[PDB]
Amino acid sequence: ISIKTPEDIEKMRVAGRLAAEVLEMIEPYVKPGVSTGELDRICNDYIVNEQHAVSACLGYHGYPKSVCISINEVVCHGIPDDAKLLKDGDIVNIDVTVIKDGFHGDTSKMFIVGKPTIMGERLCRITQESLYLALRMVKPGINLREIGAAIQKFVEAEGFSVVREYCGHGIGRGFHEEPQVLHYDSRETNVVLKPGMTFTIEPMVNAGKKEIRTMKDGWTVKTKDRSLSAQYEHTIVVTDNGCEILTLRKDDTIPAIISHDE
Ligand SMILES: COC(=O)CNC(=O)[C@H](C)NC(=O)[C@@H](O)[C@H](N)c1ccc(C(F)(F)F)cc1
Ligand SMILES: [Co+2]
Ligand SMILES: [Co+2]
Ligand code: NA
Repeated sequence: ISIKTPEDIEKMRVAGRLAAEVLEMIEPYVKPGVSTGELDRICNDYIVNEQHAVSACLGYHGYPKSVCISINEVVCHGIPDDAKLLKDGDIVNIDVTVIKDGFHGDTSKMFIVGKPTIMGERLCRITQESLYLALRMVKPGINLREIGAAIQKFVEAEGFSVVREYCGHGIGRGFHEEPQVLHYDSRETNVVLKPGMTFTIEPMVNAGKKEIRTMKDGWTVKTKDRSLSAQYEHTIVVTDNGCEILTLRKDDTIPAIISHDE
């Protein structure tokens, strides 16, 4: 597994901040009646013309848009569409990845449009809380297995399920690098964290059953039972005594630097 230098890590601070700032920028546009196609153009224009960066998703394995915008029962990889309008009660993930100065920053959050439904709000909250509990566990010497097991235990106790596919991932000069960061317990996982590892945690949580389905368009992933699904993602670096969140936003309610030292 690659170990980032202080120079590499500073570049990941910059890229992570940019990816966060896309999400802070787009918020006032996420309203009933807006199209997801429009949101994607606003994001790409900002990334290119203001941040002077590029979207990692655009063209990636042929993907036609710059961000992924996933609504309701869509689990991930929702394709921005000029005809797809947001409406009251929708839960919406926007997942951003930018490359700046050769390094990637990858982050997503949920937006609830108009008046929340109670179940949508709870699903989003439990999903963020599962990410936060995982972030609290990251420090050198901990095994990724312990973190995946903990996300799953927490989510399942709420009556929700964890998507097994699409895991978190190492990240740096490459969009996806070792390790795989599973959001569930597996005997295969034996990665003892070391300072300078950079990776994402990005749990997808379904209100219903865990199983998923890819649509005929070749991209869009939905819950098999058409239950709601939510995701949040941060890029982090492991430090000598904990971690540092590289994609933190003003609306996050966890500190950027988490220290396990007395
Ligand atoms: C088996 O299919 C896969 O795992 C393809 N990879 C992913 O979906 C990975 C896990 N997704 C991520 O890392 C996301 O956080 C990331 N922002 C992203 C989102 C979409 C894509 C896509 F490939 F669809 F363009 C690639 C990467
Ligand atoms: Co992402
Ligand atoms: Co990712
Ligand atoms: Na969803």
